[PDB]
Amino acid sequence: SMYKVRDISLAEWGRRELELAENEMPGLMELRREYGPSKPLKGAKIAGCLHMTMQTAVLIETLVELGAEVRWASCNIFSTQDHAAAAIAKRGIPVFAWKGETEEEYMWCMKQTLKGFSGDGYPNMLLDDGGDLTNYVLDECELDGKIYGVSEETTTGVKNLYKRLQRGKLTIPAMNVNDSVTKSKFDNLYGCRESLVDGIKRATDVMIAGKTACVCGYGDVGKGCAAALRGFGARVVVTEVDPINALQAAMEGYQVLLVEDVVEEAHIFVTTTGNDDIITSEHFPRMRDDAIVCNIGHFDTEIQVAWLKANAKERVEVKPQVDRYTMANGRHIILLAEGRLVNLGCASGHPSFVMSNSFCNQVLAQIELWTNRDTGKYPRGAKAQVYFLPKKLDEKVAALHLGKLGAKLTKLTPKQAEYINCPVDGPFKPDHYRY
Amino acid sequence: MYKVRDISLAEWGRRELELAENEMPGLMELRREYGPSKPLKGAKIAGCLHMTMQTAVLIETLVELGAEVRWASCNIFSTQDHAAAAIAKRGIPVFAWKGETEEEYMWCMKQTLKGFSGDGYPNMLLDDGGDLTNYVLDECELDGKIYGVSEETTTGVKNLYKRLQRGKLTIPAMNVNDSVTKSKFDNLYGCRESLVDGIKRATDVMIAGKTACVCGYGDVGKGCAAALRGFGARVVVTEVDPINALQAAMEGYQVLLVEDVVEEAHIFVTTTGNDDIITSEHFPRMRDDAIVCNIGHFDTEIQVAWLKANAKERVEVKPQVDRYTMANGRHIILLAEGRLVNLGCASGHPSFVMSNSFCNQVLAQIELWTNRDTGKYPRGAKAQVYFLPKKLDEKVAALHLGKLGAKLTKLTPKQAEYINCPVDGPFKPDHYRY
Amino acid sequence: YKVRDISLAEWGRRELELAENEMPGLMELRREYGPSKPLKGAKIAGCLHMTMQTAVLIETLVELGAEVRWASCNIFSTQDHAAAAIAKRGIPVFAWKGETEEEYMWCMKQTLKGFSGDGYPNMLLDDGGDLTNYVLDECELDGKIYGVSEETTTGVKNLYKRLQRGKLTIPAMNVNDSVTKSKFDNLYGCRESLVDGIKRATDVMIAGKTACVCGYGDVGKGCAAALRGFGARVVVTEVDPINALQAAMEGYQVLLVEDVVEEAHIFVTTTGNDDIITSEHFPRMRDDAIVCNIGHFDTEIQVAWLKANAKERVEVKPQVDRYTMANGRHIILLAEGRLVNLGCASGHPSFVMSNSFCNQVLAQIELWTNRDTGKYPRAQVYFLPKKLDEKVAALHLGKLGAKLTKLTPKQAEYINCPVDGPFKPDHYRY
Amino acid sequence: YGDVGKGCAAALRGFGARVVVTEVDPINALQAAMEGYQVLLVEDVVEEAHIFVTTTGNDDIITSEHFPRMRDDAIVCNIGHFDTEIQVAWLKANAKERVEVKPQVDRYTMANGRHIILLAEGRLVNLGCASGHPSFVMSNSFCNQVLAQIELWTNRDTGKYPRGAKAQVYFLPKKLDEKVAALHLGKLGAKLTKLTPKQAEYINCPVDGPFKPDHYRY
Ligand SMILES: NC(=O)c1ccc[n+]([C@@H]2O[C@H](COP(=O)([O-])OP(=O)(O)OC[C@H]3O[C@@H](n4cnc5c(N)ncnc54)[C@H](O)[C@@H]3O)[C@@H](O)[C@H]2O)c1
Ligand SMILES: NC(=O)c1ccc[n+]([C@@H]2O[C@H](COP(=O)([O-])OP(=O)(O)OC[C@H]3O[C@@H](n4cnc5c(N)ncnc54)[C@H](O)[C@@H]3O)[C@@H](O)[C@H]2O)c1
Ligand SMILES: NC(=O)c1ccc[n+]([C@@H]2O[C@H](COP(=O)([O-])OP(=O)(O)OC[C@H]3O[C@@H](n4cnc5c(N)ncnc54)[C@H](O)[C@@H]3O)[C@@H](O)[C@H]2O)c1
Ligand SMILES: NC(=O)c1ccc[n+]([C@@H]2O[C@H](COP(=O)([O-])OP(=O)(O)OC[C@H]3O[C@@H](n4cnc5c(N)ncnc54)[C@H](O)[C@@H]3O)[C@@H](O)[C@H]2O)c1
Repeated sequence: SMYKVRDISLAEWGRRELELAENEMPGLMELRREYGPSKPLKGAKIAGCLHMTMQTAVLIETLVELGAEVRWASCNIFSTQDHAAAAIAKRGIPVFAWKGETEEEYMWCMKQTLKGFSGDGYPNMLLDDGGDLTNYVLDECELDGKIYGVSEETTTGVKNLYKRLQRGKLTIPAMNVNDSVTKSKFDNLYGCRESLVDGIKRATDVMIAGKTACVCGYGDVGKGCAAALRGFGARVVVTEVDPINALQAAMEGYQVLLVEDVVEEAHIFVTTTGNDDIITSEHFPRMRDDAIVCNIGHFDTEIQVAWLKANAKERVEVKPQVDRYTMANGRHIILLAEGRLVNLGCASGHPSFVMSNSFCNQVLAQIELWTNRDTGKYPRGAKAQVYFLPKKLDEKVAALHLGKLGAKLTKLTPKQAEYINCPVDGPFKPDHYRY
Repeated sequence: MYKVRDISLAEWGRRELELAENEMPGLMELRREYGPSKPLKGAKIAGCLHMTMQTAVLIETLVELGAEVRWASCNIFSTQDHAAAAIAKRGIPVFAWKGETEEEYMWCMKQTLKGFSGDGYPNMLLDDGGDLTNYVLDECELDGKIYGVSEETTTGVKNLYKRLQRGKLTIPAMNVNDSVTKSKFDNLYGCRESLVDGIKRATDVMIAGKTACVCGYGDVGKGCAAALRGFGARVVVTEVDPINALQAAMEGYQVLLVEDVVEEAHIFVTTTGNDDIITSEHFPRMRDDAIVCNIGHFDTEIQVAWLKANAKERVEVKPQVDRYTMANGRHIILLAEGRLVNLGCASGHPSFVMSNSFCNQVLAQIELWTNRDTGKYPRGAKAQVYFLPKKLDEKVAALHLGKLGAKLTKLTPKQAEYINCPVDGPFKPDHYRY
Repeated sequence: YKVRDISLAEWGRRELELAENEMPGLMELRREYGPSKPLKGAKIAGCLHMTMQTAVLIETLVELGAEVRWASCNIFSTQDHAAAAIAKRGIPVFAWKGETEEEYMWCMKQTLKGFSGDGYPNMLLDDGGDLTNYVLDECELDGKIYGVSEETTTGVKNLYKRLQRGKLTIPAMNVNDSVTKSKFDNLYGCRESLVDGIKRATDVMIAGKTACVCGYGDVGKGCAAALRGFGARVVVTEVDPINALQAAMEGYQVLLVEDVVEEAHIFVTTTGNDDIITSEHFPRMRDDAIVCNIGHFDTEIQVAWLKANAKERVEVKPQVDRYTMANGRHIILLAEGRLVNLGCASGHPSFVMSNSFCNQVLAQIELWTNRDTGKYPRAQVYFLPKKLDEKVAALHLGKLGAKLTKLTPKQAEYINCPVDGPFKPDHYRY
Repeated sequence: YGDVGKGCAAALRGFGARVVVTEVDPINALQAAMEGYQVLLVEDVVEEAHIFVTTTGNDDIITSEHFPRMRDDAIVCNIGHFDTEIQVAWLKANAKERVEVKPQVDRYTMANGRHIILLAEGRLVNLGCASGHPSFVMSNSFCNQVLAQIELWTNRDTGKYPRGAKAQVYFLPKKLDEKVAALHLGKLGAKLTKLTPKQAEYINCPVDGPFKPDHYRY
């Protein structure tokens, strides 16, 4: 079993869309030109677990152009774009992904990426979005000194890396790609500002203008989500546990309250926290009729979906990933993607341009970890650690995306560079800079 | 013992000081929390920071905490004379007036370095821009007499890192600008309100419909662009950092070079903390009655000397608003002689956001002073720059939520373990950018 | 394995019982580190004179958990009962007294295969640099070596030449330049083992003779001292004015080989350099002049020329060749120019070799334990930390009954070190 | 048993003294043992030793614990830079009689009735009771001093030897160290061998030096 996708006949359609996506990903395409001839990932055997979308297809073929062997699976049961998976599969890249996996199928798909490489069959690098692959490899398979690095995409996965580290259970160097400035401050923020509403609208065609929306969390994701809804004329309320994030939201003109303060009136609920049990059994029974409930954090357990399913009197699939529940009170709740990431589960995830930032960081992480396997710069012992990309490379990634937009950079004079204490070519900011 | 423009302005200052205190919940809460235990007893603070109504609340907070204090402004045009008068009337030594000469500015500063109790020297510095710090460390001897400095602004903190790296930092420095509750609030939201306030009090120009060039897209330029854009200006941004550049572009601003818009822009605002942004290359190309202003810490972002030397006419329209006639016949309106326009032409940032900044200053001074005999903040060659702990940054934010009616959700123990923090915080890892 | 005679295992086991009692330091590392096994995982390729002293080193490494494969780093330095004992114990050894140049080469290549896994070594332990040269220039081990520890001045000289040339890929710990090696082994070791080699070889009287010692480094200092201790009049040659002033200040004439070549009864070369005793010297020497080398390689003496141009050569006994020159006079060459202490005797005594080999154990531990700490990137040359230098010395005081004064806190503060040291600054020369 | 102790021990032994040595450093102590000296604690020999020589550069080496145990007419002296290696203040305060035998020789009578001879009141005995080091060895020392002054003074507006915060301690370059030795070989008739180009290459140095790497201990 070398690939498993919904329908291989979708491959041509995928390949048409891949042309458009490549044009929208100038940074990834430029890394292909800059690094392809020198093949920095020759010998790398990368098992990837990341939403199998058109964007991830451009990433995958970039890794392969740089020399890597790659086997791939999605990190969510509803995020695969079947035509993208098909396009990769038809090219001969092993991909085990389809939209609408069972949890059992999900695990089978992941397992498929950890065997079947050349010469011994074992991966030697992981590329992970959410930590599921990392955990399975480190806890359940064996690969115990065979892995030279992991690059982690998302906030929840990065939190899990730091928990693993602190528990003394990180045995491979980890590159924290989420917290590249060109990742967290663009993907998490601007990607969600576009993709949340796309998810909601494709699922429900609900009017946002005039509605009351409750956005749980005001990190980078909730900042973008709040911005998106407000832009269409929703009245957005925000919940938070961090007083700094809470004060930001208030200074931007959002009411900051508890879920319970708005639960009876809000038309739309969006969870963005990366935490569990945000929308619970205490809330669902108080919601107004046809309240839309969705999640954009990494895991569905932000919402008590199992509770809803067990306690609803009726459930109607309106269309795939749109379920309308009738509660005992007679009113309805619309749950999107069974509480899975709504932008990917109900729409297409973030657009290609912002994913080019994220994936340039992933490519640069993989190069950094692989090309340094034998230098001890990123140890695999019990001393294994989490690392960030150097600021110089973060700046490179941003600069790769300015041209498409027509944005022109001023050049510091030597006198100016001296005065602000940086090189003429950067980095331009101290390491603690928050942008 | 003090020197201010007019002591009869004291009563007016004290009226407005009531309003300001009420807008500064966090500072007033620090007064209540720390006042009885007098954590700054024995502290002798020389302050160099814009002598505004907001700074008056800071100063009296430091005094309520047990500090002796002597104060000067860190800009020749930023003093609010009724604020200075209210402080001076209470017997706090202040040497500050709006419209100082550079010579007077230096005399004011020097007055803060003498005249304390018993021996008469300061033992702590509180600076905004680094001018006091440089003067003390390079030009005085107060050598070994100073236990700390807390620094307010990006330009001053940059200079601290330069000194540190030159091996010329000999006192512990608290980087207050780079507290999250400072840089992401004062620099951003304070400028978002006070930039346009400055421009409007100076000129009454309509913002709507104009083309504005915002030079720099840091915390200050983000706020400034946001402000102009909210009133209907078409904002263009310049930057040297590709990350900042991409943020501006993703927010819907054109990112270009000064040269690309110099002929058409109605308003230029420099926000860089760098020099020679608006130059001799530019002024001769500007449209008639282009407004030129700076909100960065020092006026040398704009070549004002060149402007003055090369203009054919200069008319003071009203104080801090000068209209220059160039050889080409057209006019440039320069605000505050290129000094910080929010403070020079208006009142600076509003009290509420300054309460964040100045809570950080008070907690920084407490931290340095109470720890003087502990070795935690070494003086001498091993002197470093420090940030306030995240727990304190979060405390500052929390102090300001109630005024606004913002309510915080409380994590359950389960949730707290899951996100790898304590129920009471800190809630974010040290590298978090907010 | 490959040794001369495995039935000499019994005799070697008996001497190793005496060697063990003379090496308190190595036996004390065996007790301290054996329980925790800090070289577990370690796959040591070894290239160091296969003596009784190295046998106690090899068994320490294996007690510490390491797998080990060994070859001697000189053709005539092996002690055949030493190799026979290690070979019986199950340790793979390829070493006999009197290897040809072909055979010497084969033995080294044996140590780079036959580990577990596709078991290529992950560590090197070197004396002279030859193994380091072979692995780096000619083997494939490119991704596989975490370090090399280098025992001698000549081998270390190469490591610095490589680092300089941008060709050092594996981290190197300079063991020779530990104080407890260079100022002990090189010095006191040679002070006893040089005359041992000469006398076992020739039975010649030292007292009354004129001896030319060429070079006055740590080895030259020791040899001159030894010869002088027996009533030789020693003259010294040097290219370094500092070393020359030291020899002059100790009572020795410093001159050129040519100034004494016609009258010297004994020539010793200690330089680590080539062509010290050459075709221009040999025909000038007095009858039965004894010529030998105690430097790493034999090419301090032009032995090929000697062999090419002698009228007669006679083997008095193994490693003692008596040449008759064109002039009718004779030259007695020892060990064919090979290290004379190891070639004609047993090398340095155990007690001093315990200082050196402790350094080698703590160097291997340091390199290998930090093999996933990123402290020695796979590339620089390093020193053992002075703390461990002092430890080595401290381990050897007890056997001699030496007692160490303990610093008070006042005293340690006053001389600017911890009560338990390091006691000297990093540049101290002892 | 540093450089001073090494010399002092070699001198005493050279005249037929049995020399015992004290040390706090295991390396220096082992050097002393391997040169044939007993290494023991001052307490181990305080009652039997005829001569006590202080060479540590450390204070409180010979103390109130030692003085009252010393044999009759035990000679006590110091050659390290400061006299406080010996508790002379104590000796003076607790002795029952002091006689100047001659300048820089004080004979003290202890409460036990036995005598202590102290040299130069504990000051550097070589300079205090004699003329210090001979000229020839001081020529080495003082050549480095002249070279040092030239290095620092001539390069004063250079930044090679930074002022203030970043001031640091330096050694003379090894080339100059060699120069000084070379200047003293002639008087002694010491002849130096000249490396050939191949020899210098093989050893990895210049023909004219420096000949050793900077870590070399000679
Ligand atoms: N769907 C996507 O395309 C996508 C993209 C980026 C990130 N993510 C995921 O989205 C989530 C959010 O990421 P982020 O970068 O914004 O994280 P973040 O840490 O910046 O922000 C989350 C916020 O939630 C707050 N919070 C935690 N528990 C809360 C609770 N009980 N109630 C209210 N607020 C609470 C925190 O204080 C924080 O400010 C993560 O799970 C991340 O992996 C998803
Ligand atoms: N007026 C006020 O009330 C007030 C308030 C806060 C800060 N400040 C001051 O304002 C200034 C800016 O502070 P900040 O926090 O935004 O700093 P910042 O470092 O965050 O941003 C300044 C930006 O200018 C950019 N830049 C530098 N040189 C440039 C040039 N030649 N052309 C275009 N862009 C350039 C940098 O890349 C950077 O992003 C500083 O001088 C600071 O001390 C003033
Ligand atoms: N046989 C043994 O058991 C044993 C033990 C230790 C070291 N060694 C070896 O002995 C040799 C010397 O070691 P070391 O520690 O004394 O080295 P070292 O560098 O301290 O001493 C060598 C000396 O020879 C001098 N020299 C170089 N070329 C010369 C020339 N052509 N004429 C006169 N003098 C010259 C140098 O100035 C130097 O002082 C090295 O090859 C080392 O590997 C052998
Ligand atoms: N008198 C002279 O003409 C002259 C000449 C040279 C040096 N000196 C002085 O001699 C002193 C020593 O110089 P050096 O070059 O030998 O120093 P050094 O560091 O080489 O030797 C001092 C030794 O004393 C040891 N030591 C420290 N405390 C000890 C203790 N309480 N008991 C026993 N040993 C102890 C140290 O471990 C060290 O090895 C210094 O004060 C120096 O200034 C004087």
